[PDB]
Amino acid sequence: GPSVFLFPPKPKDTLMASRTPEVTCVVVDVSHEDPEVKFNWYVDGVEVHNAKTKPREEQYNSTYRVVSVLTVLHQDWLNGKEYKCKVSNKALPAPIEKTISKAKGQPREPQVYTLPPSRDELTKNQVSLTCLVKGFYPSDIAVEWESNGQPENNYKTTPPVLDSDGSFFLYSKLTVDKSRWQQGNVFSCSVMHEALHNHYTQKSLSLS
Amino acid sequence: GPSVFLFPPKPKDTLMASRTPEVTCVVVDVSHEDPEVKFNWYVDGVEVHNAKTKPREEQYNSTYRVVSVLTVLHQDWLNGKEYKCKVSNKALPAPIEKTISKAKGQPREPQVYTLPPSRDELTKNQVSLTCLVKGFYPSDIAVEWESNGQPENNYKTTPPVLDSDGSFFLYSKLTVDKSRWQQGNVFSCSVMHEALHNHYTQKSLSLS
Ligand SMILES: *[C@@H]1O[C@H](CO[C@@H]2O[C@@H](C)[C@@H](O)[C@@H](O)[C@@H]2O)[C@@H](O[C@@H]2O[C@H](CO)[C@@H](O[C@@H]3O[C@H](CO[C@H]4O[C@H](CO)[C@@H](O)[C@H](O)[C@@H]4O[C@@H]4O[C@H](CO)[C@@H](O)[C@H](O)[C@H]4NC(C)=O)[C@@H](O)[C@H](O[C@H]4O[C@H](CO)[C@@H](O)[C@H](O)[C@@H]4O[C@@H]4O[C@H](CO)[C@@H](O)[C@H](O)[C@H]4NC(C)=O)[C@@H]3O)[C@H](O)[C@H]2NC(C)=O)[C@H](O)[C@H]1NC(C)=O
Ligand SMILES: *[C@@H]1O[C@H](CO[C@@H]2O[C@@H](C)[C@@H](O)[C@@H](O)[C@@H]2O)[C@@H](O[C@@H]2O[C@H](CO)[C@@H](O[C@@H]3O[C@H](CO[C@H]4O[C@H](CO)[C@@H](O)[C@H](O)[C@@H]4O[C@@H]4O[C@H](CO)[C@@H](O)[C@H](O)[C@H]4NC(C)=O)[C@@H](O)[C@H](O[C@H]4O[C@H](CO)[C@@H](O)[C@H](O)[C@@H]4O[C@@H]4O[C@H](CO)[C@@H](O)[C@H](O)[C@H]4NC(C)=O)[C@@H]3O)[C@H](O)[C@H]2NC(C)=O)[C@H](O)[C@H]1NC(C)=O
Repeated sequence: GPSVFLFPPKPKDTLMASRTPEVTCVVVDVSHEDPEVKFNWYVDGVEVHNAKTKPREEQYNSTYRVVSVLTVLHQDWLNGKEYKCKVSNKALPAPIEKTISKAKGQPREPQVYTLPPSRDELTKNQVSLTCLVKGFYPSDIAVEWESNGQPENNYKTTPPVLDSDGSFFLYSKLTVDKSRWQQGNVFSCSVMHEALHNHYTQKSLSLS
Repeated sequence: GPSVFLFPPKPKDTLMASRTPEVTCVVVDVSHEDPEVKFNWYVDGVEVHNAKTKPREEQYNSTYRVVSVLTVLHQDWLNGKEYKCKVSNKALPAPIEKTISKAKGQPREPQVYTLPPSRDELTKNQVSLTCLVKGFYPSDIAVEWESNGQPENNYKTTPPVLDSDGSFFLYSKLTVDKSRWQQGNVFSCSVMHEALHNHYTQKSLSLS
């Protein structure tokens, strides 16, 4: 019958002042026969009620997808609180309890390195600027590129990868026109991770 | 009832001489009531019979997982042949036909760049060597590191990422002891992709 999924808040929401992080409970596969759903949000076993149950949009396979949203505390998430969402629907012989929390296991500070474009790329219209971030745990992270205190459009970041030591790494590639690089502009890789000081660090990258 | 999945061959198998690439049909969720499964392998509609149906290992949720394996031609896969695997089981009102093939869409040759370690890492026991591969389509690829004609252990590669242009990129990080790099050894990033000459290319990386 019904299958339930459960989602962590975004890394940036748990790390930066005054954002509103959110655990999300998504129930999928309820028919027209038993579509009346109901949630119960518990924070470390203790029941709480500041939840947001979105009304039930239909589907493209004739089921219903109900989404409840539970605002959490940035610090409640960082201190390892469990968030179990209890689901009710007659199509189930018994309610579904799915629980979620931050990755357990020793945290490790990311190491942030910048890499200038390989001398071979320097004959294309655009060039690639590279951020290596490595050594971090848990894998929850946010990486961003800017320049002169303003963000960047044309960058892409790889998912976190398990490294040989059991920590994570990733790369961010920032693509800019060759000229902007030749001209000597300054670009920054901003990283957000819990094991950083103030959850934030920044390494620059420019010509030499 | 039964849900069926379908898997492409490994990128290296379709690109290098004399390997044996394989499409794999994995049926999941069959009970003890209707566990008698049956396959039918078609190559571009035309039925074929050089298939390998593994006998049905049980599970940890009391279902059966049946796996048939179909050897394909390296060139039949590169020329866009469709491989539909037809599945039969009484728990289904009708057989399940899942079809699979190489990514359609114009292929693009990867551009392979090597990046030496950031001058900041040069105070750790080990250093990171970096291979950027970019501009390729379809995302099916194989990247490997070696040194003096022999492979490397301690390297990790990111999944292919969709770039802003609709092509893919990735990075491969090779971790070596600092000394091995200081000493001036030569390391190579080998790339395999269909849009390369002979499906293979290699860029080196050493000290200056
Ligand atoms: C009827 O249709 C619906 C709708 O889906 C689609 O809708 C139509 C329009 C088409 O597009 C169709 O393609 C399709 O029908 C179907 O509902 C789907 O049901 C499947 C389950 O079979 C669910 O798959 C799961 O996906 C989650 C992750 O999903 C996130 O990312 C998806 C994209 O990759 C995205 O589609 C989802 O919306 C969701 O997106 C996130 O949403 C939140 C919202 O708050 C957001 O904050 C996030 O940022 C956002 N992320 C983004 C943007 O992508 C995945 O985790 C599940 O994988 C686990 O479970 C699988 C078992 O089903 C198992 O195979 C995997 O290996 C994996 O295993 C898990 O492993 C972890 C540890 O790593 C463990 O903790 C877990 O317990 C374990 N799971 C197990 C085994 O229990 C899973 O693959 C889809 O979410 C869902 N689609 C949507 C959009 O809701 C439905 O199937 C159709 N009916 C039928 C035919 O049956
Ligand atoms: C009973 O148990 C079985 C076995 O699970 C095991 O035991 C249970 C108890 C749990 O503890 C599990 O955690 C444990 O693993 C369960 O069977 C599972 O069923 C789910 C579906 O609900 C399947 O999930 C799918 O996973 C595929 C890819 O799976 C590969 O990689 C997995 C790890 O990443 C690995 O677990 C799989 O074995 C498989 O491994 C591959 O194997 C081949 C063999 O040749 C090998 O070559 C590969 O190298 C290897 N790969 C890796 C990485 O190791 C995933 O693609 C599926 O996602 C699609 O479907 C989802 C719906 O569930 C949906 O959410 C996704 O969006 C996605 O939808 C697809 O989207 C694509 C485009 O992106 C589109 O083209 C497709 O059409 C569309 N799919 C369709 C058809 O709609 C999916 O998540 C697991 O394969 C399967 N587990 C195993 C081990 O087979 C079962 O759930 C249990 N019973 C129940 C119901 O409770």
